[PDB]
Amino acid sequence: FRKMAFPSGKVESCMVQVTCGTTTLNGLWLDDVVYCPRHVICTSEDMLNPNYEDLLIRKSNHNFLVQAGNVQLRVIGHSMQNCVLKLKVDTANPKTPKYKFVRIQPGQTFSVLACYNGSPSGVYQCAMRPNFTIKGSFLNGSCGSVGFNIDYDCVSFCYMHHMELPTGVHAGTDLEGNFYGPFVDRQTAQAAGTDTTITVNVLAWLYAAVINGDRWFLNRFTTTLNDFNLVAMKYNYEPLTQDHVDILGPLSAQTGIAVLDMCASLKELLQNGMNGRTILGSALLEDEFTPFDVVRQC
Amino acid sequence: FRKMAFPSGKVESCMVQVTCGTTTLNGLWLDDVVYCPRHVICTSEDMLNPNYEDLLIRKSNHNFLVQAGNVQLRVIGHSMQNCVLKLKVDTANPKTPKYKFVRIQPGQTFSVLACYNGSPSGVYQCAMRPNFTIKGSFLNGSCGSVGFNIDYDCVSFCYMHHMELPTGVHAGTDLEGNFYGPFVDRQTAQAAGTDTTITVNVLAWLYAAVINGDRWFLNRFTTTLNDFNLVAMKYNYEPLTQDHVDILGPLSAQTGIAVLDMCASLKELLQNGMNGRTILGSALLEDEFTPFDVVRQC
Ligand SMILES: CC(C)(C)c1ccc(N(C(=O)c2c[nH]cn2)[C@@H](C(=O)NC2CCCCC2)c2cccnc2)cc1
Ligand SMILES: CC(C)(C)c1ccc(N(C(=O)c2c[nH]cn2)[C@@H](C(=O)NC2CCCCC2)c2cccnc2)cc1
Repeated sequence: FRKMAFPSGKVESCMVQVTCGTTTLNGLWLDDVVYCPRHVICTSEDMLNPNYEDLLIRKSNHNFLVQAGNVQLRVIGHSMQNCVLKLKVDTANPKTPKYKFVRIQPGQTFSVLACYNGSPSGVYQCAMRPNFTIKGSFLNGSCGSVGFNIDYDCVSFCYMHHMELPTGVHAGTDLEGNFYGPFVDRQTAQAAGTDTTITVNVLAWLYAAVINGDRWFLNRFTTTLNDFNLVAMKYNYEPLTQDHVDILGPLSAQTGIAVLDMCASLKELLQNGMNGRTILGSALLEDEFTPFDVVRQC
Repeated sequence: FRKMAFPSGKVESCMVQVTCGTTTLNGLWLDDVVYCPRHVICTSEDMLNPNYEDLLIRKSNHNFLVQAGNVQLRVIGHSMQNCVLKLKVDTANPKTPKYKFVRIQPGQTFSVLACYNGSPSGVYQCAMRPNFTIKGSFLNGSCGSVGFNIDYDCVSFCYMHHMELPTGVHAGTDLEGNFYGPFVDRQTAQAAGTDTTITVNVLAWLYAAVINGDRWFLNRFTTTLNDFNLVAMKYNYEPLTQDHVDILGPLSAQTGIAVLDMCASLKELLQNGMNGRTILGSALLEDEFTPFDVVRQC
């Protein structure tokens, strides 16, 4: 079992470089529109309290330089939607995939294509944390890199990267420019809230462990939803709902382990630890695999 | 810090499906040649002691079905190079990237594009273990998936997947068809040797931890190389060579921490464990980031 990202080719052909004045970052070119963070129009002076609609009124089309690799795209229009700048260009991207813009929930996973100067640099799998941050690997200029899922030839874009938070985690928007989490695109003392562990994903990963070789944490006992959630609360774990239990249905049937029987296993791990043992090569309880991820793998 | 794969798009465009008889697996389509494991021509009862020279002489071109997406590629010639089959096809791949074939050494990392029936499934980062196996995530029919790097526009193909070993790890060849390690493409009793931890990579990852602001595991001690190796080998670590010490020179200069001072830190980490802490988010010492990988990502 490995953390696996989607093949990124359909998204690589959409990445472009956007330059406004002295600032460069990445854009997403779909049909004849390039999408990028609206803070590309912020200058080092305006970073504390930018007035984005005033900064945008001041800009005109020729203020933006868009490059798809070596070819320059001419900007013929500009507008803002929430925290995303939309640049209308003269040429439709001839490699535009089938795609949707989707907004995901905390606990859901996606692939991130990390880019710099419009050039794809790496791909990795991420999860939206309960506190709405991303534990990404992003350096300066990574803004505009996107997160996505693929469903049989359709790319569902869910994340555009905007900024780094002081604890080293990352904050961004959906592709309609709505932030995930209580964050703003300005220079501020904002910080990630206290995070929690994604319980349904840890259970999915324990099922993944059983499907492979690892069975030492199983036991004869079961628990109740109410009893387990009291322990989840103590250990900073998200509450487990009936809808989570239903989503884990297929894995419960495939193994001989009912969800609340597995909760009995997880309850034990949360207090007594792992007693030196390892689960799928990890000394920690892994929470960035969804139930679907465990089934798409395996 | 994430295990980051290379963007897979250049390789996705080269994956095809190869069928011989009742067996289907993946091939790699570069220019007018499809490369695939020669065991595609093995039959269900050939599997213990096939004579591949005798199996191949009995095939004609039309016994190979090659499919690139929905298009059938016509095989016009075939040839065997060590353990890879080279199928000459009627059409050059119009999306062939700049590429090279490279044989790697243990400790080296690469991205794997897992494919089934010629269609890519996921991408993840991998490493060649000291025992010449791969701890991959491969299912039945993954044979012919390739491992690659892409430093500066050129795809370096370094691994083609052939088989699973009894411990669940994986064996394969370079793109000239020479196996990594002492494995053969036969159904046998073969098993991977005792594996070791890749010491030079653990040290690189500790340097990455310092670069990203974590110093808690450092100590006031140094060590000689020979004393380090005498201790580390008692934890099943690979010996560290003067070559490895030279290789770590740039990370030592960037962080100001002498290589043998980091070795003293590692000795203490092996002695004490983590004591509840993590390093770059891991509760184990990570050994599948090379010194090159750390410089790439940091
Ligand atoms: C204008 C605004 C909103 C204040 C801003 C400023 C800088 C950036 N950062 C660009 O690297 C960058 C590149 N081009 C434009 N910005 C980085 C970033 O977030 N530092 C934050 C640190 C202080 C508080 C606000 C910004 C960054 C680093 C690593 C990974 N991700 C992003 C993002 C947003
Ligand atoms: C003919 C030969 C060399 C013995 C062989 C037979 C089967 C396969 N395996 C194919 O899946 C497969 C082969 N051709 C199409 N698919 C699987 C495989 O290695 N089983 C081994 C089981 C023990 C005995 C040797 C083979 C496989 C590969 C990767 C990940 N999980 C399962 C590989 C090689």
